[PDB]
Amino acid sequence: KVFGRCELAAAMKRHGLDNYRGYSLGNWVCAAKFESNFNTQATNRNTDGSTDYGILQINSRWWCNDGRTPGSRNLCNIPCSALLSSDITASVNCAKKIVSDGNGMNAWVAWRNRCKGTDVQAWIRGCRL
Ligand SMILES: [Au+]
Ligand SMILES: [Cl-]
Ligand SMILES: [Cl-]
Ligand SMILES: [Cl-]
Ligand code: NA
Repeated sequence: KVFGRCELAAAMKRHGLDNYRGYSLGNWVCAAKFESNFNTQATNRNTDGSTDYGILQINSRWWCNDGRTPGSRNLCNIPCSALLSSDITASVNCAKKIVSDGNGMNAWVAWRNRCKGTDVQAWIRGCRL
């Protein structure tokens, strides 16, 4: 599913992401924009053999199991495929654990390079929330 900008913002809020670990909703919509262009089915292989999955490109190196990333962990205790669902509950639940890991949203490199410090509120502009 390719979410609309305000549609994803609404779903992220409902699942409690707005202001989770102090990050406003626009930060999360911006991270999703640059990580997956709002597509829940996005997958991208990393050079180390791991793979990033879903609207927030969660890496199999640490967070989910895909059966093909040797020596990795599955900290969100889920198959990576669950992160490609039309329903973003699993991605949100795992993102909450990632962002609590110590480095905040810097775990998402597109967030650091393309969202951090910008006017992230623009991402939820005009949305009925
Ligand atoms: Au949802
Ligand atoms: Cl594996
Ligand atoms: Cl949803
Ligand atoms: Cl932080
Ligand atoms: Na893994």
